[PDB]
Amino acid sequence: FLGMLLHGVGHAIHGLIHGKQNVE
Repeated sequence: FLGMLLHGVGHAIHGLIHGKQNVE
């Protein structure tokens, strides 16, 4: 399940970081 765990964690970091617009 190493690949499956990587897909879930990658989405959280990508979605949370890109969830808000980058300002300054």
